[PDB]
Amino acid sequence: LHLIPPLNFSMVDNGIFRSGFPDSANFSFLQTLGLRSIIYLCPEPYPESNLQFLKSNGIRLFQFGIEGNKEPFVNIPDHKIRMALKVLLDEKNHPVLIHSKRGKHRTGCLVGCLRKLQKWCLTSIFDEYQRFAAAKARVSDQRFMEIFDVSSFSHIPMSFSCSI
Repeated sequence: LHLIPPLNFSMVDNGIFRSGFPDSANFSFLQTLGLRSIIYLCPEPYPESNLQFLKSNGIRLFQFGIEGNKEPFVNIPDHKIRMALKVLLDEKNHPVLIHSKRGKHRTGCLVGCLRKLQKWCLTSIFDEYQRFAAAKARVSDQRFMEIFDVSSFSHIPMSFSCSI
Protein backbone atom coordinates (compact mmCIF):
# COMPACT_ATOMS: atom_id res chain seq x y z
CA LEU A 1 0.00 0.00 0.00
CA HIS A 2 2.22 2.72 -1.43
CA LEU A 3 0.04 5.76 -2.49
CA ILE A 4 -0.13 8.79 -0.15
CA PRO A 5 -2.67 11.47 -1.11
CA PRO A 6 -1.66 14.97 0.03
CA LEU A 7 -2.94 16.54 3.29
CA ASN A 8 -6.79 16.82 3.36
CA PHE A 9 -7.07 15.49 -0.24
CA SER A 10 -10.56 15.19 -1.75
CA MET A 11 -12.36 15.06 -5.09
CA VAL A 12 -14.62 18.16 -5.44
CA ASP A 13 -16.19 17.29 -8.83
CA ASN A 14 -15.27 15.61 -12.13
CA GLY A 15 -11.74 16.89 -12.88
CA ILE A 16 -11.44 19.01 -9.66
CA PHE A 17 -9.45 18.11 -6.51
CA ARG A 18 -8.53 19.97 -3.30
CA SER A 19 -5.67 19.49 -0.80
CA GLY A 20 -3.03 21.08 1.37
CA PHE A 21 0.58 21.45 0.25
CA PRO A 22 1.88 18.31 -1.54
CA ASP A 23 5.36 16.95 -0.76
CA SER A 24 7.46 14.36 -2.61
CA ALA A 25 5.78 11.44 -0.67
CA ASN A 26 2.50 12.48 -2.45
CA PHE A 27 3.90 12.69 -6.03
CA SER A 28 3.18 9.02 -7.02
CA PHE A 29 -0.47 9.55 -5.93
CA LEU A 30 -0.76 12.88 -7.83
CA GLN A 31 0.51 11.09 -10.99
CA THR A 32 -2.60 8.80 -10.84
CA LEU A 33 -4.81 11.96 -11.31
CA GLY A 34 -3.31 13.01 -14.69
CA LEU A 35 -3.34 16.69 -13.62
CA ARG A 36 -3.20 19.46 -16.25
CA SER A 37 -3.29 22.34 -13.71
CA ILE A 38 -2.60 23.35 -10.11
CA ILE A 39 -4.36 26.37 -8.59
CA TYR A 40 -1.99 27.41 -5.77
CA LEU A 41 -3.48 29.93 -3.31
CA CYS A 42 -0.34 30.86 -1.24
CA PRO A 43 2.05 33.75 -2.01
CA GLU A 44 5.30 31.84 -1.15
CA PRO A 45 7.46 30.64 -4.08
CA TYR A 46 6.85 27.00 -5.10
CA PRO A 47 9.66 24.76 -3.74
CA GLU A 48 12.20 23.29 -6.25
CA SER A 49 10.94 19.70 -5.50
CA ASN A 50 7.35 20.67 -6.42
CA LEU A 51 8.50 22.74 -9.46
CA GLN A 52 10.50 19.75 -10.85
CA PHE A 53 7.37 17.51 -10.44
CA LEU A 54 5.12 20.06 -12.27
CA LYS A 55 7.63 20.49 -15.12
CA SER A 56 8.34 16.70 -15.48
CA ASN A 57 4.59 15.88 -15.48
CA GLY A 58 3.43 18.68 -17.87
CA ILE A 59 1.31 20.46 -15.22
CA ARG A 60 0.59 24.23 -15.48
CA LEU A 61 0.91 26.28 -12.22
CA PHE A 62 -1.66 29.05 -11.62
CA GLN A 63 -0.66 31.08 -8.53
CA PHE A 64 -3.20 33.42 -6.87
CA GLY A 65 -1.33 34.31 -3.66
CA ILE A 66 -3.73 34.97 -0.74
CA GLU A 67 -2.08 36.03 2.57
CA GLY A 68 -2.67 33.47 5.42
CA ASN A 69 -4.31 35.45 8.28
CA LYS A 70 -5.89 33.92 11.43
CA GLU A 71 -9.28 35.03 12.92
CA PRO A 72 -10.14 37.72 13.73
CA PHE A 73 -7.77 39.39 11.15
CA VAL A 74 -8.99 37.46 8.04
CA ASN A 75 -9.56 39.67 4.93
CA ILE A 76 -9.95 37.45 1.78
CA PRO A 77 -9.33 39.38 -1.49
CA ASP A 78 -12.42 38.98 -3.75
CA HIS A 79 -10.30 39.61 -6.94
CA LYS A 80 -7.94 36.61 -6.27
CA ILE A 81 -10.90 34.20 -5.67
CA ARG A 82 -12.59 35.55 -8.87
CA MET A 83 -9.42 35.04 -10.98
CA ALA A 84 -9.05 31.48 -9.52
CA LEU A 85 -12.75 30.64 -10.27
CA LYS A 86 -12.27 31.74 -13.93
CA VAL A 87 -9.39 29.17 -14.19
CA LEU A 88 -11.44 26.51 -12.36
CA LEU A 89 -14.49 26.98 -14.69
CA ASP A 90 -12.41 26.44 -17.91
CA GLU A 91 -12.58 22.62 -18.42
CA LYS A 92 -9.41 22.83 -20.66
CA ASN A 93 -7.57 23.25 -17.31
CA HIS A 94 -9.01 19.95 -15.90
CA PRO A 95 -7.94 17.86 -14.16
CA VAL A 96 -7.00 20.58 -11.63
CA LEU A 97 -5.78 20.39 -8.03
CA ILE A 98 -6.59 23.40 -5.80
CA HIS A 99 -4.21 23.69 -2.84
CA SER A 100 -3.09 26.02 -0.10
CA LYS A 101 -0.91 25.12 2.94
CA ARG A 102 -3.52 23.11 4.91
CA GLY A 103 -6.33 22.79 2.29
CA LYS A 104 -8.82 24.24 4.84
CA HIS A 105 -9.22 28.04 4.54
CA ARG A 106 -8.06 29.57 1.23
CA THR A 107 -8.90 26.23 -0.52
CA GLY A 108 -12.20 25.99 1.43
CA CYS A 109 -13.28 29.52 0.32
CA LEU A 110 -12.58 28.85 -3.39
CA VAL A 111 -14.48 25.52 -3.25
CA GLY A 112 -17.38 27.13 -1.34
CA CYS A 113 -17.69 29.88 -4.00
CA LEU A 114 -17.75 27.13 -6.69
CA ARG A 115 -20.61 25.40 -4.75
CA LYS A 116 -22.50 28.74 -4.71
CA LEU A 117 -22.20 28.82 -8.56
CA GLN A 118 -23.49 25.16 -8.52
CA LYS A 119 -26.64 26.45 -6.62
CA TRP A 120 -25.95 24.61 -3.30
CA CYS A 121 -27.75 26.05 -0.27
CA LEU A 122 -25.40 27.87 2.13
CA THR A 123 -25.86 25.34 5.00
CA SER A 124 -24.69 22.52 2.63
CA ILE A 125 -21.68 24.63 1.47
CA PHE A 126 -20.75 25.42 5.11
CA ASP A 127 -21.08 21.74 6.15
CA GLU A 128 -18.57 20.71 3.43
CA TYR A 129 -16.21 23.59 4.41
CA GLN A 130 -16.43 22.53 8.09
CA ARG A 131 -15.70 18.84 7.27
CA PHE A 132 -12.19 19.86 6.08
CA ALA A 133 -11.53 22.82 8.43
CA ALA A 134 -12.71 20.81 11.51
CA ALA A 135 -11.53 22.53 14.77
CA LYS A 136 -9.98 25.39 12.66
CA ALA A 137 -13.27 26.34 10.88
CA ARG A 138 -13.31 30.19 10.49
CA VAL A 139 -16.66 32.05 10.66
CA SER A 140 -15.00 34.76 8.45
CA ASP A 141 -14.40 32.16 5.64
CA GLN A 142 -18.13 31.23 5.67
CA ARG A 143 -19.15 34.95 5.80
CA PHE A 144 -16.93 35.49 2.70
CA MET A 145 -18.89 32.71 0.86
CA GLU A 146 -22.26 34.17 2.24
CA ILE A 147 -21.57 37.57 0.55
CA PHE A 148 -19.50 36.55 -2.54
CA ASP A 149 -21.24 38.10 -5.60
CA VAL A 150 -21.84 35.37 -8.26
CA SER A 151 -23.41 37.90 -10.77
CA SER A 152 -20.29 38.08 -13.11
CA PHE A 153 -20.42 34.23 -13.63
CA SER A 154 -24.16 33.55 -14.41
CA HIS A 155 -23.41 32.82 -18.17
CA ILE A 156 -20.39 30.38 -17.70
CA PRO A 157 -21.84 26.81 -18.22
CA MET A 158 -20.58 23.75 -16.18
CA SER A 159 -21.20 20.70 -18.47
CA PHE A 160 -17.95 19.27 -16.86
CA SER A 161 -19.79 18.69 -13.54
CA CYS A 162 -21.27 15.35 -12.29
CA SER A 163 -24.13 17.74 -11.25
CA ILE A 164 -26.02 18.94 -14.45
